[PDB]
Amino acid sequence: HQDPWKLSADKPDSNNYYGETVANGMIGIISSPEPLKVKEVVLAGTYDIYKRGRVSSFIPNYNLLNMKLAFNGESVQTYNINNYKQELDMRNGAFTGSFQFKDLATVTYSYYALRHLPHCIMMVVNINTQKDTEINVENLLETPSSLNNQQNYFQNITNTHVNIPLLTSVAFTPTGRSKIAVSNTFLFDEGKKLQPEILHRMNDADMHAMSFDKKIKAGKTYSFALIGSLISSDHINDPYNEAERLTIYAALEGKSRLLNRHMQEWNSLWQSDIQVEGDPQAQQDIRSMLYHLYSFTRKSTSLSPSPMGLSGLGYNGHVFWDTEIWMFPPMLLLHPEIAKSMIEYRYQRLDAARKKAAIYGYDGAMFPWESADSGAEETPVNALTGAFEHHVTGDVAIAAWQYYLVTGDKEWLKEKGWPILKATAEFWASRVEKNDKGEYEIKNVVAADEWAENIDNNAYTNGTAIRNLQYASKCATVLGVIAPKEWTLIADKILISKMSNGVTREHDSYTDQNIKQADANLLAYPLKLITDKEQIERDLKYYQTKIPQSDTPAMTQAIFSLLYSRLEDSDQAYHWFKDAYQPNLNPPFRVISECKGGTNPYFSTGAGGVLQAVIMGFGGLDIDAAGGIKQVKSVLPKNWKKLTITGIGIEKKTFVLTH
Amino acid sequence: HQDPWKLSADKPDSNNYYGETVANGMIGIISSPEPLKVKEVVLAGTYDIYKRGRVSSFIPNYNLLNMKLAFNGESVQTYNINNYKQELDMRNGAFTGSFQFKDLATVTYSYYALRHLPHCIMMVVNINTQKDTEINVENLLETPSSLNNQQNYFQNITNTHVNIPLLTSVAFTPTGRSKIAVSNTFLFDEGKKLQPEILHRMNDADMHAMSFDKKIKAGKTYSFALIGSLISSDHINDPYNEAERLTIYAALEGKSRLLNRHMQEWNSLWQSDIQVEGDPQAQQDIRSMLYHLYSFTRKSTSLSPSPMGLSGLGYNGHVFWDTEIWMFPPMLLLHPEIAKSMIEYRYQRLDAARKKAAIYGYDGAMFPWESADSGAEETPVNALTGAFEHHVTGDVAIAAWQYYLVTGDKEWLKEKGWPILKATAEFWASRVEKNDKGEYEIKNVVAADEWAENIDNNAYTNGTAIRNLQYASKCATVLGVIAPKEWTLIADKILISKMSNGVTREHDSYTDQNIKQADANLLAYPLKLITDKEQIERDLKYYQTKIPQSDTPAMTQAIFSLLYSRLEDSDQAYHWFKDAYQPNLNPPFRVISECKGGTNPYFSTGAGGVLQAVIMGFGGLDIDAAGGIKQVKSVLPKNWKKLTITGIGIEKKTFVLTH
Amino acid sequence: HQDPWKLSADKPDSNNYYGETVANGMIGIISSPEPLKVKEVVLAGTYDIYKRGRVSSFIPNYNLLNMKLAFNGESVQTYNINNYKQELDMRNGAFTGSFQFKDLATVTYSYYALRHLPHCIMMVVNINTQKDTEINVENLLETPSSLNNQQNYFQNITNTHVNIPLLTSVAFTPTGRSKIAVSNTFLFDEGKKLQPEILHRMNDADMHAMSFDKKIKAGKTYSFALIGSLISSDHINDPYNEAERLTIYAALEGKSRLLNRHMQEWNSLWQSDIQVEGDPQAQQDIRSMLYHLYSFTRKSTSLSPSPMGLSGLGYNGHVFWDTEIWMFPPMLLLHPEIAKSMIEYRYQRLDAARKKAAIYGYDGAMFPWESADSGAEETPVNALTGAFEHHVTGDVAIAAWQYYLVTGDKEWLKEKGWPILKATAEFWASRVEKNDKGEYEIKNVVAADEWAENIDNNAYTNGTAIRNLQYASKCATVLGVIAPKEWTLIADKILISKMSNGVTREHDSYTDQNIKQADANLLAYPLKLITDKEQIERDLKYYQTKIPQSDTPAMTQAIFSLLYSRLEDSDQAYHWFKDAYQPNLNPPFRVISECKGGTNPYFSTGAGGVLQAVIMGFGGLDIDAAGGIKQVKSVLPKNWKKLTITGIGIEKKTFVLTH
Ligand SMILES: OC[C@H]1NC[C@H](O)[C@@H](O)[C@@H]1O
Ligand SMILES: OC[C@H]1NC[C@H](O)[C@@H](O)[C@@H]1O
Ligand SMILES: OC[C@H]1NC[C@H](O)[C@@H](O)[C@@H]1O
Repeated sequence: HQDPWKLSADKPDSNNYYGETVANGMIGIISSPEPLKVKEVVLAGTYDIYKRGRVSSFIPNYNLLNMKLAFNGESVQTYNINNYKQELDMRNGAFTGSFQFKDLATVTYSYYALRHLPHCIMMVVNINTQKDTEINVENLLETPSSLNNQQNYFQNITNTHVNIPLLTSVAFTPTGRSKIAVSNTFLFDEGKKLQPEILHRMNDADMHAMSFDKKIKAGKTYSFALIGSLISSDHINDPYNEAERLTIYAALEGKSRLLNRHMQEWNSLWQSDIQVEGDPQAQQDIRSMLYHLYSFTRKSTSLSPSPMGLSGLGYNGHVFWDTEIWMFPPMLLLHPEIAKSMIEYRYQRLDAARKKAAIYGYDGAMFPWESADSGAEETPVNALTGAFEHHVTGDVAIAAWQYYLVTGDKEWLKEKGWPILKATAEFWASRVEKNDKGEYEIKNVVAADEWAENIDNNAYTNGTAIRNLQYASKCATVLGVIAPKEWTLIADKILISKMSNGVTREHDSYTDQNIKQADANLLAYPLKLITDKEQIERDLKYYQTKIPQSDTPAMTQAIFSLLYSRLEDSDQAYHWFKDAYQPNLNPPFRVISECKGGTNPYFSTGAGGVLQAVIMGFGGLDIDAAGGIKQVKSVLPKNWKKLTITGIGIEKKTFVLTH
Repeated sequence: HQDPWKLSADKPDSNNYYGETVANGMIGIISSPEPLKVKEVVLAGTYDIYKRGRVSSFIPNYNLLNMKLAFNGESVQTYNINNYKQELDMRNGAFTGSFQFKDLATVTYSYYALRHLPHCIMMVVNINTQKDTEINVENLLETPSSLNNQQNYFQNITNTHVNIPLLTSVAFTPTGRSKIAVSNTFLFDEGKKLQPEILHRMNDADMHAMSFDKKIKAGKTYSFALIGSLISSDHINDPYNEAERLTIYAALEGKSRLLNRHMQEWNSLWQSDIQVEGDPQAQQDIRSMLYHLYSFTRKSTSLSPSPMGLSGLGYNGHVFWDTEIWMFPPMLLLHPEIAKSMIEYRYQRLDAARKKAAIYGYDGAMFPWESADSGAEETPVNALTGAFEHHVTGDVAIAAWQYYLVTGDKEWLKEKGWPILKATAEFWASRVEKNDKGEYEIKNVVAADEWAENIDNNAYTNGTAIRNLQYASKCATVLGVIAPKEWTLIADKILISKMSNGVTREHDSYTDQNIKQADANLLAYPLKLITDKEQIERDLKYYQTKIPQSDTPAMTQAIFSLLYSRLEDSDQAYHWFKDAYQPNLNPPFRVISECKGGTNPYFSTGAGGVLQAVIMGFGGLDIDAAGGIKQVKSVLPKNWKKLTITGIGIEKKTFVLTH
Repeated sequence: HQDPWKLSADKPDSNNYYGETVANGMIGIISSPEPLKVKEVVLAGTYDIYKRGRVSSFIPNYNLLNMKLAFNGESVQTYNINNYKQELDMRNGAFTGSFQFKDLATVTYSYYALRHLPHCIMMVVNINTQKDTEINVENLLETPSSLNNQQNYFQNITNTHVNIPLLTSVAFTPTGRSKIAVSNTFLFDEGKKLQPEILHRMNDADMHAMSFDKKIKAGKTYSFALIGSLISSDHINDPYNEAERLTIYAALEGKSRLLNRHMQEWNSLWQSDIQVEGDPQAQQDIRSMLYHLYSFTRKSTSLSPSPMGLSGLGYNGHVFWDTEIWMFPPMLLLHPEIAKSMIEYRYQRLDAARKKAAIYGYDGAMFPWESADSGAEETPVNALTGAFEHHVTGDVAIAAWQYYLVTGDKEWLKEKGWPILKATAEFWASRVEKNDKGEYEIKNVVAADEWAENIDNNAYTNGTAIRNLQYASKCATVLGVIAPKEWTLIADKILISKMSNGVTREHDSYTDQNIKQADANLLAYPLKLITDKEQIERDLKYYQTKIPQSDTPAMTQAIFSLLYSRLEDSDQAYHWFKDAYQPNLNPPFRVISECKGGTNPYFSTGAGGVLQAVIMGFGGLDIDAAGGIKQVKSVLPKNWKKLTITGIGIEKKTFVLTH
């Protein structure tokens, strides 16, 4: 189970199973241990009041692939199959199951969130017989209890050449805020005259189904596909007609064309890859990380990943600095156009940030701690982060400047970067307070160490304000505009203090408290405010043991790894690399939970972190302050013979590292 | 009945009557055979789910002019009047009825969709008595069954000088998507003290009425008017108050001011005119075509005509390439500012085109086959054109470039033309596939010949892609912007094939099939990809026979006419000119149906086609690729002594043609 | 009661009491005569159909400060309190009440609409007992009858450090157009362990309450605060969560930080001030005028004041030319950034003005007589002003040009001023009619003298059209853009006529009618079309006695004052100054009603007028047509020893005047 491209599980154990996800940046499908079922489906961009937090949330959607298969009128179940296996092919996001039913037939089924068609899904089923048998196949559209006011439809779309049977449902999110349409069809190879008649049943309030029978002789392979389109009022004005239209189009494209297009898109994604020689487990793990990031983003959009991407409802689907600081930097280097989507998400919500600033008594743009559809604040009111954790504004500005540094796109800087950088700088200029010594303080925040609440002069926050102001001033110079000279004066005098031992103080109330996650250490990377090697080391020595083993998110150890790599300490770098995700894994596919021993995968934030430890740490790759990508000194784990990183920067460079 | 300015009908035959329309680009009113009634009223820009196609539709609206007239308490009906006549004055869009009631009085009534006031209507009624008589007059607001949740209101708006009685109705389209308000008033000449008291009855769930009596002595003329305002939530935030406000405004402007303004606007429209000497029927017919286009469009808006304009619900009020290719070119030459509205419709829906492209796996902007309020696809799901007829994107780009060529407005090119041209070119670049010989193919479309479904390399479609790409590249050069060099490379290598007989092949599966309408012939005009005269001729010879007499729309013969005019073949040109619309006519006003012997007027697309045959064909007028309007060789029908075309181009030129 | 900074009232008389307002540009709170109650609360930007006019309106909001106080379970009443006093401190918008309960304790309470936090309020309560006693305190959230579908909530927001109890209500405006959320908390000094337990009762459908008891020992002061946040769907997508979030944030900021920020903002506002020596009553009155303007506007927004600011539902909260011509000029001179908000209100509604123009048959932008949320017309239909009072378009243009003149901001001219000026000029170009002598007329308007309805060539209206056209042409020149030369030709020939006595004729039907308010006199100031002193004087002589004593708004005499000051006639200037507001005052705080002896304060329009009489009249300050602020000859009232005006223009100049 250490193929570098495939994750595999034998005989799923439902008592200890955490599904894997396939996704195209719009729809995500999470596996079930049960054959021919899926656990959960999630549509990006669709939010309503639901469960956790009393704020907007992703909504569990139609489990549109659910099928029941019977042989000779005997239902297939986990309990009467054998040789049952599941595999995820990360090369093309194909989830496949396979099993034997008694003495009758082998079943293989593969499903896909099609890469080119954001709202279309497909499952292909093959049955290979060892004896004569008749299958009954049923596709179920059960309206989840998250949705309401459902309607269940069925019709035949025909011409002289086809009969396309459409199983359609339409329903609402809990407050009526979004309308959801799903439309499914079966695709056969045998043509209109010979295809099975499709029956429709509507026996339940919350479920309807289409079904058919097929006699198959011994020694034959019978194939069929299920295509499904899932779309909402958040994506299109008339989701009902659009879903039908999409499934009909996909049906007439046909399995072969769909999968060819799908594969082309995935092949382009994997032109940026990380290859490790001498450690199969590392190789597979890093592939899983890349795969989940690629699955949970989409080029040419305004979508941004939640901390859990499309793996579920984790953190209500909300967007945090988890994007800008954690998932964005690796995507910027490998695929700038994915990064472009992430920052586009922020650019389009600049106006709601302006609104937030005004409501909280400030100038410019104040980005929310948690963001969703509108760009307004979405943090649950019970968390003081919503009101008080303000570094997110600086995080957005850092991302925006980085995007420009890497691409050199001055047109985008003028159209999008500068709006962001200017407004966010204006925020910080209004956020600081000058004291009697002419220093600038940022008081009463929640720190990046979120256990420290309502404290003053948080190191990380104050670091982001410095960068935000500096970068906005540089941006002005690039565009030939005059920037308020206050921005520089403030930046140069924002307080970052040291304790008597010379260690960066986390905040004004800080002595030796345990901390939730990296904060002061973030001034070294990614901010690069602290570049002195002895200072990096002292901060590392002092804080690295301040993060407890339990209930601490995967937003720490990856940075420790990167910083030890930069210091050229292989044993330390490798210790922290492994510690950042290996204690967080869930079976059977080594998905990453938020915390050690956690059970809430997939935490895509953690993946993005570790990916920087690999690319920026072991690879030595770094965003040069004067533009483009550079390489600094680095070390590999002892047991790594070669590290190869492809498709870096706009020149798409390959970096090879050996001992 | 061959006045060059008036269409007239004696004694309307209700068993065989197709009403004429008066319209101001916003409201259309379709005549009834019955006196003092109207058949149908349609409001542009208002769409909701309704009947045909399960998709958005124009909605039958309040027949706000319906009046009942009684003499000595005896209702006027078709059955008790005599000398009944109707006439449409195309000079000012006045529909007039006139009749005699027994021995008592002559009635004349004229109604108008006021040209300056998009939401206001007026009917003027004159009664000339031959004996003493008392009239009872009633104005009815019946809520059509297309609307729901109606409220019926009545009030008196007063000051010391006036009493303006308002009959008001407010209701909803089927799904609640639009709120509709209608407000009517009666205008008298005799002033507040002497005017009839107005009674209000609300006897039915779906109808209320205002009424009055008036004694008139023998030998006197008594005049009154009905003013009506009709508006929706699609046009204004508060339609209820806005309708009342408008009717009060119009009332205090008075009949005389309203008609003077109305006539000024119509006079401006007719400064661009076509005059034919030697054929009264041609003259009247071409006037009707101009009149319908002028009535169904409006300068300084973002409105675009449906194929049936405001003549009714035809094609659900949706916008098709019927605008860009068929109705737009004649309007661009005669009145550029009307063309500007047509393309503005598309510019404002550029975003919904981008959305469609992404949903179907493409870059840039993919315009919908059928468009309505949002700009999203509105083609009924049962018709495969929705998903597969793709030339519409190129049609929109061609229109946009043409607009620039004719006006020379480089500011508009930068602000509106280039956005369109760039996105649409990006679509085609993503739509083509390169083959092993370095040619580019466009596979799996429905052709302009819509009877050819799911075929490859449609001549017309491939023609539009070439033009779209070339024009986008030229546009880039004009604005000094760098365009992807791919656009030219692709354009130059898109496939256009010939069969062994040297005739342009319609598509890759094409041999000798009957075709719905012109396709390959369109490469000659309007695309002008084929300029070789022998090639034009061969394509004409081959395909002209391929269109059946039945169920083929009026989007063919007009092109045949134009192309024979260009070749200087008068007899052929004239045969096809007449064949394009004369077999499609409906009595008593010679309105045009979509197909030969059809019964679904008024097909404004057909009119636009024929108008190009006249202007571009017989007139020889042509949009020069380097800018402005030029004239190429042409011929007139034998029986036409003179053809005069006025107000052409931004220089407003007159073209005179004789044998 | 003539402190120059405080308005004060002893023993409020509920039978003759008009409350004063505290406001921050977003929320207004109007005082009650009763202790620890407020009369009315109004939220800017929230409109729905409600009562007057059948059109959108501000809505009575939660009286969120209402408290009941008891000693030893004996409620505070008028009948058992003594030295009851109220005071408004204009320095910081603090409304304070103070009183004695029997012989046992002194209570003071001060409330604030916090200047930095647009949606937050605070009341601070101090109780000093002279014997041991127990207070019961109750904060009531009664849902006003203006709102519907209310929900009453209560919860505890905690961490180890705090327990923040939230009393929250959510409700809807009459039609469901706006959702309103209010969330209150109590702030204690004594910390989490020792703070009173908070009880919650929900005994009524429309009222719930939080309460607590506290023992206070003899000779001790017990202090607590109430913080309230009031917000709607018009301000934020999720008002319910945002209100809770804001109150939590304010609570953790704490009273002291909030009042510090509050005071900083007020201190900046008062850096522009008017000081009079030798007339305490004048000084206090002019301070009240300034105070009300500062309270009813807000820098860095798109908010514009209604004629009654945030003092209540006066004129349904609608925006009129009352802003551009009456409130805007004094704010432009003193604080340009407040003026910038006023014109931003119009810039953001330019599109709805374009819509209105098209609906009424005109080009460009036609601003509504009455404006609210959308920018569409909101005048009640029963007032002919809505359809016919057209000078508002010119008024908006004049304001826009003035803004540029004073600031010199050419970036804003290009981005915002020119759009407005161009569209509005295009309106007038389409609005005029040329007659036989080559003059231009504007026919069928309601005049600025609104008693003149449906008349032609109103002096004021025609004056605004001249200015609008001239300013748009000048604006074009500044930006190097070509303007239609028709604008100048029209401007130069618009009709302004004189009667035989050489007096400016108000309109074409005008001889000697009484008039509602200044019209022809407005051509002298503000338009400055009439600069000849003898002409000014003759117009003044003829019209000044044409305004009746009764039911004439305060939009006349202040102009008379300014014009007599410009003529150097102190006795006349001073007569008209006092006449403009002194007969309009209401007790106990000298609030200004709309008309003499009126009872509908606070008419902020009137205040703006008088403030121009002071600044532009007595101060001689004037907007120079070539840019910046200048000073012309002027006179002071005899009894004024010195007039000092501070913070004028972008150079923030001080003007000092003596005899
Ligand atoms: O994953 C989202 C969120 N969880 C809590 C963490 O402390 C914070 O750093 C992160 O943004
Ligand atoms: O007129 C609407 C529509 N009808 C069908 C025709 O074939 C097509 O060309 C046209 O666009
Ligand atoms: O104060 C609002 C409105 N009331 C009536 C006045 O006549 C008018 O001039 C003013 O704009």
